[PDB]
Order: sequence, then structure tokens, then C-alpha cells
Amino acid sequence: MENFQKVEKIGEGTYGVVYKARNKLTGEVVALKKIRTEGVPSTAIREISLLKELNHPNIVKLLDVIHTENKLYLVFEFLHQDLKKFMDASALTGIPLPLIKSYLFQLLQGLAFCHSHRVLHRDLKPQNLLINTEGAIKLADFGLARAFGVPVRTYTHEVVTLWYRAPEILLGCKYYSTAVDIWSLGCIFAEMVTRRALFPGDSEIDQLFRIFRTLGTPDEVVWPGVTSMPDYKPSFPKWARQDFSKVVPPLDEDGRSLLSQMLHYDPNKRISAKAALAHPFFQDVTKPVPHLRL
Ligand SMILES: Nc1nc(Nc2cccc(S(N)(=O)=O)c2)sc1C(=O)c1ccccc1
Repeated sequence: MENFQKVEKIGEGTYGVVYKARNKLTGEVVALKKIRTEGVPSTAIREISLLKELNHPNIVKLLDVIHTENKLYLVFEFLHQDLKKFMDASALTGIPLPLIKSYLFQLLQGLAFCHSHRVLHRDLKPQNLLINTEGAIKLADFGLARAFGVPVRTYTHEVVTLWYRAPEILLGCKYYSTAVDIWSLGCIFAEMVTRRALFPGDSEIDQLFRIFRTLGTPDEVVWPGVTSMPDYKPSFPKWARQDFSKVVPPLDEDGRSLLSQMLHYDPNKRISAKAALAHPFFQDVTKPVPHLRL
């Protein structure tokens, strides 16, 4: 606290509040997350000290982890804007496709890296995707679900966004796979394209039903084992899959094809980050510069 010259609240993360702070000594400007205890799971602190080694250009760098006074502080490299704010600022014009494509490609590179090291994000959303003036986009605020036991409620009772949650999580699957991050990224990709959230649920059931209404209620044909999942109910309504050209107009067929593969119901059929990077949609990918007003 005395090591970081005052501050400036830049939001309230999923676990606590996030601040923009300056290293009272080095003068370094960083993002500081203050995690709000009764001892702090040594297991969690250990799994954290593992994210410190995760270095990659498309992953926000975790500089230090500091436990003190029952409070936990995570020091991260600071970026000036998040994708949620950038999308709202581009809502009237839309983000140009080359930039959408560049961001998607970089995020898949970041995910391919995390996933090859057996690390899952679990909570990807526009708010935790950070961008800079150089055209880079980075994954931040990695969630460590289960962590202490089973996270499902915050302290500030701040509403949890379900818009990007994979269907297997909603159906009660106990073990998440790398596929959950691909689903979330697919939802984000669609949102950059249409400038509207793909599946804006207000509850867990509304989230699930919004997905079903668009992609069709899943069955054993498209998703083997789905009817035996924990929260699956034979009473779910049966919606026909909607024509996909109506989902993300006016995205081209290469884009629509990749998105359809990122949104497959069966986590085992869902495309991997590595395979996605080889999709035809990225044959002409470039690295444009965004117009950022800081
Ligand atoms: N690294 C990092 N940078 C951030 N910047 C930022 C983000 C939004 C607005 C503004 S600003 N200046 O007010 O325009 C700045 S946030 C963050 C996180 O590491 C993080 C931590 C928890 C949850 C999500 C990201």
C-alpha cells in the first residue's frame, strides 16, 4: 500500500477491485488487483505463483503476487483500454474486419499457448481482453474456478456475466476443458462483428435457452452424452436450429465457418485454438492499428 503512490480505481474485478497504481519507487505504472479473509488458500497462492511463469505477447504479464494482512495483491502490466470499452466506442461505425480478424487471431495464439501449458482461462469476456495503441490485444484476469471450492457468488453481490459461458458449464459439467475458452471467444468474435452480444442471458436458464433458441436444443445426435448431464432436463423446450446466416450478418463464409466450429455443442467437436489458427479465415490476416482515444 505504501509501495504504490496513491492510485485510481479502474474497476471491480471478479474477485476484487482493480486499480491503476504507480510503483512509488521504480515509477512503473501497473494494474493492481486487490483480492479480498480467513487465511487465504495456500493452494490458490501456489497455483497463482504458476501463472507468473506464463509469458506470452498476448497474455497480460503478472509481475508479482503479494499476500499480506489477509489481503492478496496481484500486480499486472498496465494496458490503457479493454475491448468492452472499445466496442462501445465503435458501436456506431463497427470495428473494421481487418482489426476484428487481427484481434481474434492474437487471442487464439494466446489461448493456444495457455492451453498447451494446461492452463484454462474459464472466464473470457470483453472486459478482460486488454488492448494497446500498438494493435495488440491480451488475455487478462484469468479465472481459477473451483479455487478454494466452488465460486458462484461475489462479496459486492455484483452481477456475474453469463453471456460468454459454454453450454457444458451451464448443464452442470464438473470438469471444464479448454473448449470452454473457445466457446467464449466465439461469442466475443460474433459480438465484435454484429455489435451486439450474441447470447445476452439474464439468468442461467435464460442463458441456456437463448443458446438453444439460436443453435437448436441439443440432443444425442449432435452432442452424445448431453441428456445425461447433471442439469439436463427432458422438459427443456425443443427449438429448431436457426439459419446461421441470420446470426452474424454480414460476416463472410470463411468467418461464419470458423465461428460455427467455435460454437459446436460437443466440447469434443469444438475446434481447438491451434486448429483455429490454420482456418482459411486467417489467410489474409494483418496487424492494423486501432484508433484509441485515451
Ligand atoms: N492489466 C490490466 N490493465 C487494465 N487496464 C484497464 C482496464 C480497463 C480500463 C482502464 S482505464 N485506464 O480506466 O481506461 C484500464 S485492467 C488490467 C487487468 O489486469 C485486469 C484485472 C481484473 C479484471 C480485468 C483486467
